[PDB]
Amino acid sequence: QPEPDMITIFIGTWNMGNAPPPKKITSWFLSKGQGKTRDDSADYIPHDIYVIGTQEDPLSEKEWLEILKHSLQEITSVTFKTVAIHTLWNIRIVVLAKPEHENRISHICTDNVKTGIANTLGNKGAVGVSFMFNGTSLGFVNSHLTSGSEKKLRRNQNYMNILRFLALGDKKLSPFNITHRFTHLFWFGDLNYRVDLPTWEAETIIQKIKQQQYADLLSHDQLLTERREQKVFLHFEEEEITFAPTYRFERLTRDKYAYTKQKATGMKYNLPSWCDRVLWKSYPLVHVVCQSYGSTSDIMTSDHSPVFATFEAGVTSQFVSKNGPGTVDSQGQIEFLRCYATLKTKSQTKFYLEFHSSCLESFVKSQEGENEEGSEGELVVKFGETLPKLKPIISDPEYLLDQHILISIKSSDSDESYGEGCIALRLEATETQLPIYTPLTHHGELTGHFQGEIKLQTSQ
Ligand SMILES: CN[C@@H](C)c1ccc(F)cc1
Ligand SMILES: CN[C@@H](C)c1ccc(F)cc1
Repeated sequence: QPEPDMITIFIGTWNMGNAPPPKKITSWFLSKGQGKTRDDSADYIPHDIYVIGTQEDPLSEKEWLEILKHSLQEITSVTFKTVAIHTLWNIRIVVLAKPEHENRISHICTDNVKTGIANTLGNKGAVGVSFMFNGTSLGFVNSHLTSGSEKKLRRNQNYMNILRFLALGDKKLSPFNITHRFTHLFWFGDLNYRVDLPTWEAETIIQKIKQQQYADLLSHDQLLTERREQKVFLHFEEEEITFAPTYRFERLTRDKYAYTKQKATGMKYNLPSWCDRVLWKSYPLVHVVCQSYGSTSDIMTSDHSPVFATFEAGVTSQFVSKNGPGTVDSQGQIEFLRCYATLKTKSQTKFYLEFHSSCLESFVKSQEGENEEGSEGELVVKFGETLPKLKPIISDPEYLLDQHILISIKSSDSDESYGEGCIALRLEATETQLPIYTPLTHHGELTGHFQGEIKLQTSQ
């Protein structure tokens, strides 16, 4: 029975509004309703992995697991295995997989982050799960960010705290946060970004939604505008939104947006908004295609509608050769020519590089680079031809061309990372000098760039 080179992943996000769900929620798992929906001809085809994020979830883990499993069983006639479940307050993540994947899934991690201080610590934050699927690392984050139209900066701060402190994936990847630890990272939840239009325009917005004319609303969506200005979710992708705003509905219908200020809202307006979102980030030149992104129309227990997204994702096999794992393959090497880092830092320490990859026995430390002043005020760290030759565990090109090298640039003085990035080994040619590039981030903010040339030798 051959190992897969693709899997499909279902991502669901639903703020349940502290109410139990209705008896049928199958439309969510089938990607049916509004937006980019799944073809009817696929209804019996199970996804390989289902990841369910809830917020304001009033159910026990047991109660929710029973509803989810019985839902998937009805759709697919498959009894799904529970990979992981993790809850922080009323924020929950469930990962379910087809039973045939049980012995493909390992290194299962869960964590949570509580956002805010004092006043603002006690119900917002994130949960996450990571695991390996054969040779591919998968991470999943469900976050409930700060509410309120005038708190987009707080949401952006919540995002930075979550990606700094959520402890998922391979702990040996010590310089890297969750935005570099996974082949594929999915980040979803009630992110709570709003449509920033005046309160007086509420009925105009409702009109626009009834016409299915979303363009003038999306141009004021705080998550789209913050992402454009590089304030949040740098280097993440989101599928185009073609469904109505998922918040705030009167319960038991979808015919009415409840936007007016009430004692129950803290006298805040809730203009119709796309609070409920799915984003992703995959390593360079790995296959990932969004195949659905939408909301259900028939689940009306909450003031939010459920959101679904599905993805095709490239995966690789757990490779063994006569040499690696447990030794190098002298027939393989990775060389770096004319490399330099450009950093936004005002500091003057020496810097060195660390190379981390599951194609190496352990990470590799470079010598210090030579600092020069760039012509526009920047720090340029030149490595020239001085970077070590990397010795992969397996030289087979069917393995090596599917790998990635994570790069951290670190201060000699403090050993703290100033910048992290990733290079694909999916090259146009082997034994050939080719340009490489990655942006560098730290705490998920742009800090610089790394560029140069690579030369990859495989056994072929
Ligand atoms: C051995 N660990 C259990 C939790 C497990 C369950 C499902 C799966 F796909 C992989 C592992
Ligand atoms: C990450 N891709 C960039 C081009 C982008 C930024 C904001 C946005 F709303 C859509 C795309």
